[PDB]
Amino acid sequence: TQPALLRLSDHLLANGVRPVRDWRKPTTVSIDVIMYAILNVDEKNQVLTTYIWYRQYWTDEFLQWTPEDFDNVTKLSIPTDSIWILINEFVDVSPNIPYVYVHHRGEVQNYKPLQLVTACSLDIYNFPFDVQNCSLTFTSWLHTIQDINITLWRSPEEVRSDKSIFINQGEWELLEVFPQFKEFSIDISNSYAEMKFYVIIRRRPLFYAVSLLLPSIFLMVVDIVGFCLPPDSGERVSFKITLLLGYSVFLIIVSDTLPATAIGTPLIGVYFVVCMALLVISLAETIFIVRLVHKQDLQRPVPDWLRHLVLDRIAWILREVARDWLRVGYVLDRLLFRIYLLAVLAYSITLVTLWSIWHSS
Amino acid sequence: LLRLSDHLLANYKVRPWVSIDVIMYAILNVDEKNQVLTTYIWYRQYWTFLQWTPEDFDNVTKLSIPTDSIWVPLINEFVDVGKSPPYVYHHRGEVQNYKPLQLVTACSLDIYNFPFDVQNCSLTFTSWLHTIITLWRSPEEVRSDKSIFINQGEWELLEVFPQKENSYAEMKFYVIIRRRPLFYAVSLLLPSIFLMVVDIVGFCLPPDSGERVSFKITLLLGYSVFLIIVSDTLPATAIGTPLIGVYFVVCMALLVISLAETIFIVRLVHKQDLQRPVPDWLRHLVLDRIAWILREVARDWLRVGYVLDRLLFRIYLLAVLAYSITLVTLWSIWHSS
Amino acid sequence: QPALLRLSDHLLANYKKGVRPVRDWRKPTTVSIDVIMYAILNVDEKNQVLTTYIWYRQYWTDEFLQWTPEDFDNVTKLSIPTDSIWVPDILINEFVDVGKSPNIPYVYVHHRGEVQNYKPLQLVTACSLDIYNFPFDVQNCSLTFTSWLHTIQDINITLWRSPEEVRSDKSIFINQGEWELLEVFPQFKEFSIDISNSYAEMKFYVIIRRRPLFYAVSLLLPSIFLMVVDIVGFCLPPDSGERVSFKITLLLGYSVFLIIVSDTLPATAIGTPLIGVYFVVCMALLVISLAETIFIVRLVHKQDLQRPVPDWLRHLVLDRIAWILEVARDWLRVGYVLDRLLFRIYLLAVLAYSITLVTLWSIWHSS
Amino acid sequence: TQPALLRLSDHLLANYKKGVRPVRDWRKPTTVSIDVIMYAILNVDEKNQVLTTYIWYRQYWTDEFLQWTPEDFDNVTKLSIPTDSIWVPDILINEFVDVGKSPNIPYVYVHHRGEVQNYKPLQLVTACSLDIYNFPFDVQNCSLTFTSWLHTIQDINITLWRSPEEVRSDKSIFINQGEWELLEVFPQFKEFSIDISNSYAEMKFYVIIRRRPLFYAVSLLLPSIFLMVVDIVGFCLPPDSGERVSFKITLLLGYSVFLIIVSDTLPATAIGTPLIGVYFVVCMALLVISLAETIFIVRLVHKQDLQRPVPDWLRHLVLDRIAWILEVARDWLRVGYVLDRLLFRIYLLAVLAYSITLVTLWSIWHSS
Repeated sequence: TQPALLRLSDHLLANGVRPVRDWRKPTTVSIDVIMYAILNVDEKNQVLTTYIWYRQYWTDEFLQWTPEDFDNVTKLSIPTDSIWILINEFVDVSPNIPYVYVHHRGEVQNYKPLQLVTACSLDIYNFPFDVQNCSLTFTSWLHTIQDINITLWRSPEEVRSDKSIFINQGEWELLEVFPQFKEFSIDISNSYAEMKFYVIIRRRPLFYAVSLLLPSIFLMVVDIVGFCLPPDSGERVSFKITLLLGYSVFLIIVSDTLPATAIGTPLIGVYFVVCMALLVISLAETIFIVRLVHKQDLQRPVPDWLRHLVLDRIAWILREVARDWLRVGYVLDRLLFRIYLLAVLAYSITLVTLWSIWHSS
Repeated sequence: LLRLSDHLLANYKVRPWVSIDVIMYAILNVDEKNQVLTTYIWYRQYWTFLQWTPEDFDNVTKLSIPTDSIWVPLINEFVDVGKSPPYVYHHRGEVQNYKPLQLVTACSLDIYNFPFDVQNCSLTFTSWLHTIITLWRSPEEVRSDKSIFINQGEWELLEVFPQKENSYAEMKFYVIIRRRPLFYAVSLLLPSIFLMVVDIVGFCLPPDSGERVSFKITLLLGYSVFLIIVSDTLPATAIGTPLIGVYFVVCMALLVISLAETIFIVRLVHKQDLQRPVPDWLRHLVLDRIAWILREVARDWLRVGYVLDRLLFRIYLLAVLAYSITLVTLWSIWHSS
Repeated sequence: QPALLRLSDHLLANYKKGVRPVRDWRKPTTVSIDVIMYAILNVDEKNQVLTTYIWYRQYWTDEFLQWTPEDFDNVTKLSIPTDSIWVPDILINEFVDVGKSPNIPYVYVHHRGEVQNYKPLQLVTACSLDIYNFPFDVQNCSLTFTSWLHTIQDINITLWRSPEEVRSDKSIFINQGEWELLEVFPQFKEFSIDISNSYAEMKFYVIIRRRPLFYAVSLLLPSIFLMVVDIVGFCLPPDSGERVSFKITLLLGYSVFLIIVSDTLPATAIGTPLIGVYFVVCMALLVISLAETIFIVRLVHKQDLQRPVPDWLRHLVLDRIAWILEVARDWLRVGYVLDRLLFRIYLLAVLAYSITLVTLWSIWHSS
Repeated sequence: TQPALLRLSDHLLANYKKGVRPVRDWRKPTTVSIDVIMYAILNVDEKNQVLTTYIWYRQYWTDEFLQWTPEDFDNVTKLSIPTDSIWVPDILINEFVDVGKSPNIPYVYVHHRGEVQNYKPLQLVTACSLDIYNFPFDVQNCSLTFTSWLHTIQDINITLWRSPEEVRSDKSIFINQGEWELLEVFPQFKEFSIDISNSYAEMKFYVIIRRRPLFYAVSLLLPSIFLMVVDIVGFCLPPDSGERVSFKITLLLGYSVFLIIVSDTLPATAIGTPLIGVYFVVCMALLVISLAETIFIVRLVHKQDLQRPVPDWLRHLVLDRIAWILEVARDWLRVGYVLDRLLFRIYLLAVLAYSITLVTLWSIWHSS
């Protein structure tokens, strides 16, 4: 019921407040963090939900004992009976541990694990080849440096490569938990201490590559291969109609899929719009030709406005309608094909650039 | 230190016969069905009997005490706290209390001109038990901005104006927040724009043909999937607000009317035989409407179909113009607030 | 000291919880309940849970608290923390989650003994949700308040109001959701677990409807219009030609539409909604009809591949066409026969869909 | 004083001590009978490996400290006592994550002869071993275990309040119409010993539950069959080198929309499930290969005027494929047709394998 260790605990507990003989000396706190999993990242809310193994320890004075005191006991499990660090970016919160382990020499240590929902400045410009940088911090306000001096438990090298127990499952890959030490000072109690934890994470783009990038790349290739092969007037109109109708719904779904923030929508989100702006236009133009070749009405609006434009266009690029209007349609078709090639080339360059940025870091 | 603690515990006891500062860290999701605004708050309380001899303790000039030791100065318009996260913190007392408060505060919402909604909420702080609070910093500093804020969610913190009086004195904060339209510039506005551009393009197709009937029905299906998709994203499923419900009505109903007209004309062209004569009142109506817009009977039926199609096209162009003007005006109002 | 504090100090100093507040333990402690529905927050058919909001209201007569008001400044109402007063153990059987907890730990007591407890509950009530009629559902959930430990002889539950009054009470309910409250019909029962032990149970059946307008314009209008345009695809487009592309476009649009609706239609273990049977029967026809028209093409302009065209097949098609009413010409004729058969099947399917919709709406409206 | 039950409660609680076992003589075990009735199975999180349930836990035992003759106290026999004032077994659930959002009933029932009952709803969130391999035709043998926190067998002995067959066939209150069907609750009494003199008796129930594939008949089965059937329709006329490119690309976008839609709906894991991992990779892969083949064949046919002729090895492959599957531009057309037929045969094999896998899984899931 009450063995020797229980008697020792009673002795040490019967008799808050800093556990320091002298207030002049500071109460250094050793801190450490282990990243278990990145549960979720909400770009809409700009928050990050993750699992943190929170390692903490510091030395006291009123809890020191010796093994000879009671049955050679050096380790004790003391409940946190109102005994004597916070996160600035905490927004909402875990198998809480009620009993903390203490050593005979006065050291208190714990490894409380907890879910943590922090506030991050998520930049979604790159997508799905995304790479974030979250900076959950540790610091106290009234417990300034003179009172609490926050220091690392372990040297930065071994904590910045703390992949020992990372689950490495889900959507995100941790890369680095780089710690940093800096002092924040306002015009009151100028000696606050801050410990920064820049948890660098990264996205896994395989799912989005085969559901966002592949369909759009293949749609662009199909659009391009739909130019040279079908005649300027004929079954091309139905080809473009089917492509446009399919891409409209695909784009509705993608819009519902792409994450969006205040900074701006992803960079690929500009090539989804362009790749549609060149469908509609394309469709429109071919329809006009189909309705202005087999069906005739009026004539070309003066050379100054139509013939001159097409003449200059071909110059710097390289039965009154037959061979008189089909030429205009052909030149317009070639121009739109050139625009399509430029658009797909730019899309591929941005894809490779985003992938390189994601892979390098 | 312990001697100081015992000295103060013996000295101190019950009232010993206040300045408030509030900072909004981040505005969380705003619930329309609950009429409640959820936010993260940092709260600072200041108030000048707790005395100790300085020389004996080397003039500490500062101290940390358990929370349940000194008398402390609650929220009124709230339904929950949110499990928010105390070593109460001078040389002659004047203890102060810092704490991350958070808030789930009842508020009034308009949401009439979504996504350009701009909302205001009132946060009234007042004493609970003691009858008849002041600023800690100048009003301009509080209203200007918060040194800490995410400022990247769909809700932007625009203004916090501070300000009234069993009698109590109350501190009122008018917090004006402003929704960010750019959040919906790819999930709500781009689909609406291009689903109308596609329909405009489809109007160019010849009437009374399989091409256009299939085009229109597939566009109706696309509108339906778009509505299903944005029902959940919106705070209210098809809010019915102007620019959201009115757009869907004026566009889907017009597409349905056009599809019905196309189906009717297709049937009347298919039956190439004796057919019900074109009504005389319809004849005059089309004869004057064509001006207002500017086998033997098969051509007449095709002509009436074409003129009705052009009337529908003009109506839909008018609807697109109205939508564009509404969007421009609402964006200007939002940018002028 | 204020009179309230003086009264409460002595009224609760010797007050013991646990003990039923009755002088004669033989008599029961009638606990009258009342539930006012406030908002049907959600109805999840996947987990079979109705997330609702109610204003629970308990009244019982405590024999230990009655006091003379004359000696306490004519005070008749006293507020006491709930934890500091015996409360009945009445619990909801269907309860599987408490959700939000607008805790208010205080209860008013009259000088005669009667207690005035009430609190708001955001319940997650386990319920049997039948979605057969989606979107015209009519759910009939139940909330049974019963005493887990105390028997009927110990606690008897009744209504604070008349059953008719509770049934028609809809003032507090907010009609700003997807479900429209019809009634909260109360009933009483004596649950017999054995020969001797019996419990008092009060079942409030909450009957609610759907608002099918959103699904009547998002799920039932596109499908009906697709049925109608697919039918009219038989009119101007003949058995060959521009019908192939018409059907291809219809099919490719309907495939995505069906992916989305299947993702949208609620699904329960017992069975999918009846409407969801005329979507398959629609798609199952398109694939057939398309597969039909294509065939005719490859047997008119590509007639080199001579099919067996058995004599019994010709007799069968002749009999079928009779009942209804170069081999290129013969292939065209048999294609016309098959097209007429498919048109009749399409008409029957659309008639059945329309009759199903109108009878579902009639059932929903009459309820 | 006058209230009989008040006097009885005061008498019983005057001497009662909550810190000691209610045994008149030390050195004798106390039998803590247990009963578990299973209510709805709220959730099964496979990516967290947790099972969230709702149980009507019941404890029974004998407290020989609460002995009192009914005659001496006005023929009273039933009483209720606050839980905090009485000793209650510290039965704990291992493989247990968290608990809450349940109605805390604070009363414990007591009879004249001393027996005590304690009823307790519990929304247990317990760690399990969820395999989710053959989703949606899936069975989970989750487990609950009740142990004595700090009491050996010599003090507390765990036992069932009813016959094991009665507990196994207990589905009187289960909310059946949900996704999960509770096959059985099989109890088992085991002994976990850290020492000969330090042994704890444990009672573990095996909750064997199985998914309902009809739940995903519309979400997964119907789309996954309609898309396959539409693709097989496409493999016919439209013929290769024609309007098949638009058909195939729109079908690929439909597949991608399906994948996006079911990514969130499906309670699956990045580890994956063969029925969903495969037969969604073998469908999109075949669609992409057929789309590329159609693009290449149609481009070559339309452009023509290719300086490079049909390679000899290509002719050999055509010869070595044609016998079993069944002008330069015409030769390219023939090669395209042969490749199209090969892809069609592979797609027919893929759909046949999909059907066989579904039937096999439904058989292993045992018929209704």
